[PDB]
Amino acid sequence: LKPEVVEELTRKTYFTEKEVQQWYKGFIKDCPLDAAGFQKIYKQFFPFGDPTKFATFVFNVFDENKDGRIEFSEFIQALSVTSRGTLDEKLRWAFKLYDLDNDGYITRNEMLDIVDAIYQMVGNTVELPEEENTPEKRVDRIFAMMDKNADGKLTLQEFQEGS
Amino acid sequence: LTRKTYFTEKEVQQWYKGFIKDCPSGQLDAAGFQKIYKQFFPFGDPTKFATFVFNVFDENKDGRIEFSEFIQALSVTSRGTLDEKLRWAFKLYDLDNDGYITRNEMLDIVDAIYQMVGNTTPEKRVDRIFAMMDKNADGKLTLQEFQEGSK
Ligand SMILES: [Ca+2]
Ligand SMILES: [Ca+2]
Ligand SMILES: [Ca+2]
Ligand SMILES: [Ca+2]
Ligand SMILES: [Ca+2]
Ligand SMILES: [Ca+2]
Repeated sequence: LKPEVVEELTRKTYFTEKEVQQWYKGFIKDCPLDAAGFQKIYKQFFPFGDPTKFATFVFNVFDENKDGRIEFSEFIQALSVTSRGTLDEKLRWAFKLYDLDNDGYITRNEMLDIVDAIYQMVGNTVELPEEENTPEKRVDRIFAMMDKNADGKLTLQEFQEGS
Repeated sequence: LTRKTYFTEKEVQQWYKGFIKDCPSGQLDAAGFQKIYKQFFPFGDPTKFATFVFNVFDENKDGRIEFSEFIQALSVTSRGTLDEKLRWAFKLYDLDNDGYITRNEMLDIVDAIYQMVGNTTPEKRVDRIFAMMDKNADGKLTLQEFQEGSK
């Protein structure tokens, strides 16, 4: 399966032509997916807190062409940046998660929406440790630091340098 | 025939329907469990935490998740009492299954959580909660110390 797609998903991911095949072999086999399916599979296999919120945010970054499904092209490239990507690409990858409305800015409420979604999964359970502060207070501390010009919005540059 | 779980036998029918809908082979192994965690945390490396969680699901430790282990795990974690939820979590921390949670084991859990999201310290954090829960200061955590310490 997969012919000259492998060559293409090699130049865009820096995975080898041996790794792209195994990830496809594993993609259609194993466990699996639309938004509903990914959301419920996240609830089943990650039984700590409520992964409902974060599952939605993650799915939307996965589904780049916004068709309601995660094709192999989107999955292998998303996996690429976090595992093989440069620091710049990784911070830009994190930026898309926070930038909910995709306008090139991170607002205080946008960052709060992400932090709180993560907080509900591992930060607020009685089973897993963490945190020490609150998504309310953590975002205020980090926003005050990164927002150099204090305009209430975070650019990619402010986000990158702050990190 | 598992009336032994907080599910009705009307709910059990539906969960098997969903099980064979997910993994039709009836056996999701470590590799399959590992890659979906890659999906659940595409901002780091969920490898460590995926392994730990998988070991708690797979109760008989054969490297596979049968329906029996899957249906019992969902029960305790989603509908179980606080003690039962804390007891199920205890197995996660207790890596070597000796009935204790040691300092490095909990550190192994926290950093595993730290590694999966670490882009968007574990040392100072573990010292804080371990000192709190370990009442007799023997360097080990019992289920009782863990349960009371969490509440
Ligand atoms: Ca898509
Ligand atoms: Ca925005
Ligand atoms: Ca700004
Ligand atoms: Ca098993
Ligand atoms: Ca132990
Ligand atoms: Ca003790």
